[PDB]
Amino acid sequence: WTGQESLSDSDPEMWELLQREKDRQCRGLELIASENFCSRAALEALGSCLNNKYSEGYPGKRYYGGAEVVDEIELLCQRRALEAFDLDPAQWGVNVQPYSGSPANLAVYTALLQPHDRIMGLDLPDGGHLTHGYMSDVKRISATSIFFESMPYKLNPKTGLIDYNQLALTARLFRPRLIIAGTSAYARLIDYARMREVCDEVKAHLLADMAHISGLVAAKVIPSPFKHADIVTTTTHKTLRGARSGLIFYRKGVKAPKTGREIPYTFEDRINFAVFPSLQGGPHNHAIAAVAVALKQACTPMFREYSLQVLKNARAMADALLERGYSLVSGGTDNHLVLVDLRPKGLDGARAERVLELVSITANKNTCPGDRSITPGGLRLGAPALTSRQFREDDFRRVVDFIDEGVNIGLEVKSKTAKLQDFKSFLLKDSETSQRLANLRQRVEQFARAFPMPGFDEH
Amino acid sequence: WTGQESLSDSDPEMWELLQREKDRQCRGLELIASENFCSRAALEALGSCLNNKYSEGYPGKRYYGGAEVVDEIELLCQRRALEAFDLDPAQWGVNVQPYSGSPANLAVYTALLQPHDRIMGLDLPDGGHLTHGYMSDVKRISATSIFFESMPYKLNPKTGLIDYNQLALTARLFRPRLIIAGTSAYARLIDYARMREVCDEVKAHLLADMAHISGLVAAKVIPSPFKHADIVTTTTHKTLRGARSGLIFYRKGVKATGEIPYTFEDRINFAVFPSLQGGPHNHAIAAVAVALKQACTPMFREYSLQVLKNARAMADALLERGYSLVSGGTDNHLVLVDLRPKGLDGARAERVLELVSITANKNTCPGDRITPGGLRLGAPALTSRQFREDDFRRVVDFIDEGVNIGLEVKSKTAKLQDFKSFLLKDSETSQRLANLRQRVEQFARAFPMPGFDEH
Amino acid sequence: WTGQESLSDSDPEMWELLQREKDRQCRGLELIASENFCSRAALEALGSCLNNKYSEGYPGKRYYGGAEVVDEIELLCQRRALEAFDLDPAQWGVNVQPYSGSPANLAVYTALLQPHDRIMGLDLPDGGHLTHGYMSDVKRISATSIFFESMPYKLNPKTGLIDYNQLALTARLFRPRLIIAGTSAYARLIDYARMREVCDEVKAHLLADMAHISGLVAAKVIPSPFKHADIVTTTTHKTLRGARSGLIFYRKGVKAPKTGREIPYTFEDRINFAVFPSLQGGPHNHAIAAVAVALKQACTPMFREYSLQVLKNARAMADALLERGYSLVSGGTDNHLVLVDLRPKGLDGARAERVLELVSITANKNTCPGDRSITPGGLRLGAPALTSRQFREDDFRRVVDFIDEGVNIGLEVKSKTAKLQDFKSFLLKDSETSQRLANLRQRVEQFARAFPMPGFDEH
Amino acid sequence: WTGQESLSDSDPEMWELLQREKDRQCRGLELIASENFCSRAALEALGSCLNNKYSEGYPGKRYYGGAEVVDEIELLCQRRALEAFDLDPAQWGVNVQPYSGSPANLAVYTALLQPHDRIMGLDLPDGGHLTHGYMSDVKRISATSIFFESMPYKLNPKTGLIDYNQLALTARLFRPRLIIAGTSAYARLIDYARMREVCDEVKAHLLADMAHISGLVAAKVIPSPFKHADIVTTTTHKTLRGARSGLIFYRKGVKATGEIPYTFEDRINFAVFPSLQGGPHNHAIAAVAVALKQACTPMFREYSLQVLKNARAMADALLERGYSLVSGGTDNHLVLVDLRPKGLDGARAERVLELVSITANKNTCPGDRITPGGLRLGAPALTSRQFREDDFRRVVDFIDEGVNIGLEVKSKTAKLQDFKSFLLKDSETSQRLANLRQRVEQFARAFPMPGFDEH
Ligand SMILES: Nc1nc2ccn(CCCCc3ccc(C(=O)O)c(F)c3)c2c(=O)[nH]1
Ligand SMILES: Nc1nc2ccn(CCCCc3ccc(C(=O)O)c(F)c3)c2c(=O)[nH]1
Ligand SMILES: Cc1ncc(COP(=O)(O)O)c(CNCC(=O)O)c1O
Ligand SMILES: Cc1ncc(COP(=O)(O)O)c(CNCC(=O)O)c1O
Ligand SMILES: Cc1ncc(COP(=O)(O)O)c(CNCC(=O)O)c1O
Ligand SMILES: Cc1ncc(COP(=O)(O)O)c(CNCC(=O)O)c1O
Repeated sequence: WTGQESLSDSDPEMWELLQREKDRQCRGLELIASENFCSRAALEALGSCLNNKYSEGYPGKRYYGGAEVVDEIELLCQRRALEAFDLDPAQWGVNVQPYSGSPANLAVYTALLQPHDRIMGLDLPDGGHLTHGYMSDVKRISATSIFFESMPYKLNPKTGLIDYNQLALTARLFRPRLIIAGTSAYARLIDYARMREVCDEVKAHLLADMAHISGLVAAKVIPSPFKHADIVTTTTHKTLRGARSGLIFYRKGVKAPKTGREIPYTFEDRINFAVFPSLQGGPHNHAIAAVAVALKQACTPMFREYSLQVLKNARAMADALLERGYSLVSGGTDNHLVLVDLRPKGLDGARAERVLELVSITANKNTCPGDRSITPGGLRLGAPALTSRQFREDDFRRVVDFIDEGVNIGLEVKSKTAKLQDFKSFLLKDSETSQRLANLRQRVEQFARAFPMPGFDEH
Repeated sequence: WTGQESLSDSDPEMWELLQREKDRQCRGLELIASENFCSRAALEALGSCLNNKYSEGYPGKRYYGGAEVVDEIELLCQRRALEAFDLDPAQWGVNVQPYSGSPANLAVYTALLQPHDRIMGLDLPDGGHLTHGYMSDVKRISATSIFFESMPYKLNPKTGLIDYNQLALTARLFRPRLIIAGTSAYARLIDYARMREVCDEVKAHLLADMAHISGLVAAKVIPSPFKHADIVTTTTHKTLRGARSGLIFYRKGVKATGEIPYTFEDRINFAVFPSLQGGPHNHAIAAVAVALKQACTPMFREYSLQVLKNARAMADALLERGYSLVSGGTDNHLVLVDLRPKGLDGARAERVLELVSITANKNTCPGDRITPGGLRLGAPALTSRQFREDDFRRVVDFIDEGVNIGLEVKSKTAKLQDFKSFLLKDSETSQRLANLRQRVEQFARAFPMPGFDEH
Repeated sequence: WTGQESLSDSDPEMWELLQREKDRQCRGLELIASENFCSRAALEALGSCLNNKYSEGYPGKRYYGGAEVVDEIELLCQRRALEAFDLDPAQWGVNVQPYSGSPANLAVYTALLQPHDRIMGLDLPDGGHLTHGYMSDVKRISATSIFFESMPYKLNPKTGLIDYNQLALTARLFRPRLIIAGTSAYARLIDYARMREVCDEVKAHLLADMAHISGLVAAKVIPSPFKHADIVTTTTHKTLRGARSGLIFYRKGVKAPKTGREIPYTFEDRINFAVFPSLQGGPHNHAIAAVAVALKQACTPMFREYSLQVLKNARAMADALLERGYSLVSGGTDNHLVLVDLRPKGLDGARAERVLELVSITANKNTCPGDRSITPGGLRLGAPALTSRQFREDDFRRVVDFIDEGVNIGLEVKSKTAKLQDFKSFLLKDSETSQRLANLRQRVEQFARAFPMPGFDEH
Repeated sequence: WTGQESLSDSDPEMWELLQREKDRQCRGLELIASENFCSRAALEALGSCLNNKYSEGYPGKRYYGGAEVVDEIELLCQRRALEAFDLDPAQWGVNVQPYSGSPANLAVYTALLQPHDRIMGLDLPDGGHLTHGYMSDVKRISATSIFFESMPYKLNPKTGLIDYNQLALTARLFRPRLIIAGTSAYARLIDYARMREVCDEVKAHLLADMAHISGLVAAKVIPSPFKHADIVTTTTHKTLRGARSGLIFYRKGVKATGEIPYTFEDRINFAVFPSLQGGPHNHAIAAVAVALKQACTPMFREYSLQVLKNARAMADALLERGYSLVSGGTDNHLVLVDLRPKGLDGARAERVLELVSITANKNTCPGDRITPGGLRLGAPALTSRQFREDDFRRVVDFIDEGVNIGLEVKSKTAKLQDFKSFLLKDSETSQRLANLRQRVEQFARAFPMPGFDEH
């Protein structure tokens, strides 16, 4: 035994699963707005010897020795991160050690806030993420709501865009220490200048979690939150199309004074201390390297053309079913995802997702503003995944037809069934649907296989 | 742009940095006790298309859809995790989603304890890890000391072993809700039975963090903490020789008028997600599953047996050459060397050994508060390169030459950065270290290296 | 030395101060809404041998011995408390050990809530009290806001009455565990049925702090909060006209169930444990006795006539200066105090209070809804103090004339000065005012001395 | 209705209850160590018109108006408070607004510590007070254990004294921010210097809670904790013989490149008001000021001297009659009697002594966890009734008869409530206790009683 044996020779039971997952990725259509297909150059670094190196600390200030090479890789990842988002290395710094998106936000809270300090984020059913501070009415769900006190800001159930009105008044009542301007299911843009002026009034930190729109900000397509926020966290996958990791961007340098006083930003040393030694242990240098590869790809003109494509098909998604029997919350989209309101078409979110999944269309249910209730009303459909397969507008309008067909299968089964347990049932029971779904899935798998796919060929 | 371009073509700047680290690992003597060389089979899974799948939730209980095979992969990782440690699936469950060892420990605290509940682990300078609750006398350092109240227990400096007596004394006063049994720098076997009795007396959960000794535990070469702990966490690298990830083993079934069940499973799984983490790193979960099957093989038992032999051979070689060992020797994978009787501190030795491609780390000795005067040396990394007992005896020879080089420089320097700069500016000390480094690399390059050939 | 020597014989320096304070009490007019003049029967018990007894615990469940007599005094205080507010001793219990009003509320929070649990109270500048959870924008002021997380509910700056609208929406955002329906500077009534229905929606405890309107609820004049709240705290002075102490009323017995289930209230054992042994030590049995005396006086027809008088002069206060050059927030009063808005008369709160004090009219500045800012706009004027001196409507309309004269002295000095340091200055500097105030104070002291005064004659 | 009616006329039900307690105090032997008989002069101030004045704030810094003389009264109480303890007004300030001793301690924690900061006091069964942080093994009992994290230090059971060594050992591990020096049941003098060194080492505030010994400290008959503590709290009753209220003494001026000042004054005063309390009990503040001037007199020094003599006379009388004393004897105002060697527990003795008008309280002995087997007896209450050494020797005689009555009943009963009921139902034990009670009351009534005659 040497450890250099191939995976296909040593673990065939596993190797069959990697290929089965790779096949299904190429089999169907990925419409989850948070998913994407990583490049072979990044995964080549992800599965490298950099997994073997323990490099606790930071470049130049390690605790072990022998970090000569990983120090240059971390510094290059930092330079490529500041370059990808057009940041002066004197006005901004970046921490590339967060294991994923969730640890990145928890590190920002630990660095700048005390336990049980106040936090305001967009609620989870209103398009927010768990790590933005989510409690139900029974249990504290996210750990961000256990170690800190979180009050959600909602948004106008008629506008579809976040209620910067109600956020302003309640920020003066709740008196938060930090407000998160980030979204997980929101098809429009964020007024970060509005978010900064409410934060400056109640004196709260404005943290931007551009996790979903990271690649779009990098390609300078949509307005960048770095002009208004002081701290920016993000995912390294999603639109950035990299390995699973996180990044914490923080403002650095002099912020502002009598006739003689320099008043510097204090984010850097606190943020870096929260990541290590407070929260995380040994960095995942293989992930940091894979992120640096994906960040370099984000500085290229290819990535701007890819980013400019995720919107035009997001609009093509919005136009294709607005010109069908569907309405969209907020009234379309200005980013990468569409929030199709299946309520005015007599459908629910849990209904369509199970149907679309069985025909190899991966989606997820979303709670639209006028949804009520487990059976939400709306679906979450994204662009960046198929756009990385060289999908164009005509290709996305055809998927909408594949979706519309799947919806009208569910809408036909729903009127022939009752509850959700009977609906998700009859999707696999009724023989009239047992091969109507198979006939569809057949047409859907052949349409999807013909497109290219980033990464390795067989895994 | 297809996204299928190779790394050497697409990003030549990063491809070379990859190969530079590969050469550094192949040419150096990796003695960091927490480092190992992951197999190529696992790395193939680590850098696969499983990075692309968002599967928030658990097998069968996924929030989204399309996780058909990812559910099979995570379930396979769990089955191999319990098999690797001879665990009854009816008495033990495992969470395979912790991003690393530090998240695994934070998930256990968030699941079982309320904020500011009390935690007891071995003090960091005494051999405990950061995530076992560590505060300095000036600052709360570990987040385990911010969200929870930690009080450390200490070694008996006379013997270098854990002071199980003083732990029992202070646990009755501190009344902790959870006590951590697990070390980062400890050459001896933890008395898990004694820890269990202390936890039973003060009504505390016993958490075993076997991150450093997990591979040894899986190979049944040292006593298993599963026979005494309710919760067991571990890293998946180190002696398990896998990708970087975490595991949380917990008790299941009935604990003990009349059926008091265990209440760990769903609290632990809820703390991992949705409380603390987001999407699981399915590529890491798969690479861990590949490593876990390797841990069930007879090959891994003989390797773990060799790790113990190599550590003792390294320990015996140091003793015969006039070195002091904390706690007198070792019973696991690492060796704690006390360099104070030889005349050099761990800081100076760590820098000298690093410049000759020998990677160790300074280690606090019982007594010092002070610059560290010890050194922690591990066997599992080089043992994966087919090192044997005679090879580690030769490693101690290279270490002994490095110590005396640092000894002669200390006599020619005052402050520590005068010492560090003297190893670079001074022309002799430069070439004297260049000859030792070359002899070290020629000796290390000859041994095989797990993983890919080029990166 | 025996300890039985008189105070006038053993401590003449002190004895002179007791008489000086007694003289000034009879000298001037007490218009502080929270103050009152205690009866001689209560103070006789307040300065008794009951100060010597340590009786930690509760009747029947003491920790020491020899509590045979104080147990009957505590039980009688409990019976007289439930009788004074017409409570079924099966539906309500009372804890008579709170040292004062502030400890009473802190005990309720400790009993029912966890540290950093959420609390909603009326803000201090909006008429609330400190113990209702008051933070500034720099420091956490009240300890209730340090050990618990408090978000204030404000009230319509045009209505004058608490904004049950904004309280309802923010209670669904803040998700509090307990909401306090109590006031310190609020001239109108509280819709406790509105307060209960918002508490039932967000599932929060409704605590009523009737500290200011305790005597009015006891005399069954104004609506009682005990019909809507589960926990009621109060002061034993203020309108109850007793010694300084506090009381915690809690609901007791079965609250509600399948076909067989009794679901009891759990307030009693928690509330009693928070008072002792959690927060307080040895009870002040001399205060408990003095409270029981004052509570028995509250069950009498005399107290209803006294209570019915505190409002008619509160209205007479409201009418007298509404029919002068003054406006009142909320538009008058329905309880015992008036909140005179001195803004539309060109006056401030800090201006009039210092002027009225120097002529022996004790008042306090209050922040009216349209006040801005240290120099608030409005004054807090109460009835129960002088009403206990057998004051009637014609007597209160004359004080308003004494007030109006004092205001027009300040309004004349304010136009002759500038800031507050110069205003409070020229009140004692200008000789035209140095005896205009002395001539007034002379007429004010003779008008006030002629009225009776509860308590001892000389101290 | 004028409000000037007497209590005997207005409320005859309460007036009689007042006189019933007065007779119980005059006829009983008050041995509760924390009880004293307040003078009539102070009670006149306690039940005065100062109950009517709301003066939220501090002298000169009042939020309202009309506190002209109340400011003079509070300032006079402060001047007498520092004079009573020989304190330089430039080095010490005092807050006279704490409603009692428990609020005084909570105000110190709220002022100096953040929520969940760490507190160390002597354990309750070992002689510490509730407000020094007390949790059982099942529940946080004291609010000082809810808003802050308390860990107790313990007596050395071999000697009955505070284990200053183990306190130093556990303070280094627990790292408390404030350590409390002060007891409720402790017959010996606290080593405030040793407490100070432990606090200086772990960077903790030393809080001295002298509630039980304040009168002795004021009379300079025992060492003053002000020579070693930064914060000193006390009740105003007990040995100070005043009304029920609290005091917080704190350091002022300069504490120690170059003028590091003390930072207690405004933090302490802010915690009292507006943080914790509302309107001060000016009637209590005045009654306290009357008592504080009494504490500065030569009369109070001779009374405090007699308190020590009476406690030793009580202690010696118990020893000669075959009783055991925790820590061998006493150096202050109380005596801790161990009744386990005699064959009776404190619970049974406390009930028997109560039925014969002898008021003591059961007290845990070092070792027991168990029903208490000891008894705490205090001297300051009866010493205020002009009791002398021979009178306390007679008190021990009455106690000795009560113990043997309880001993014979224990031999005729099984459970504890069988014992308690036997003292009431059984006709002999009833009349045997009636004869002792009558002899106790005839002996006690003869001594003078401070306060009013009738109430
Ligand atoms: N025994 C043991 N050894 C090692 C070697 C690496 N690590 C974790 C990395 C050390 C980080 C650190 C160490 C000490 C301090 C301090 O402030 O003194 C600190 F602020 C941060 C450990 C460990 O956690 N424990
Ligand atoms: N040494 C000392 N003696 C006395 C005598 C009275 N008090 C305070 C009243 C005791 C309340 C108490 C005591 C014990 C427990 C327990 O749970 O064991 C409890 F839940 C409540 C004290 C004191 O605080 N300390
Ligand atoms: C016992 C123990 N537990 C948890 C962790 C955290 O695991 P990650 O670093 O993978 O998060 C470590 C890291 N090991 C520290 C060392 O090198 O000694 C550890 O040694
Ligand atoms: C806005 C946002 N922020 C943070 C995270 C956390 O990232 P990790 O799960 O990699 O830790 C997510 C994941 N969101 C998943 C989804 O929307 O489907 C996210 O959408
Ligand atoms: C040392 C000490 N500190 C504070 C307090 C609290 O004081 P109040 O009870 O006045 O709040 C007490 C009460 N004494 C308890 C006993 O009888 O032993 C005490 O003994
Ligand atoms: C509504 C209310 N509640 C509680 C308290 C506290 O009571 P003590 O101060 O007796 O603890 C006050 C005192 N309020 C004083 C004022 O309004 O002037 C109050 O007005």
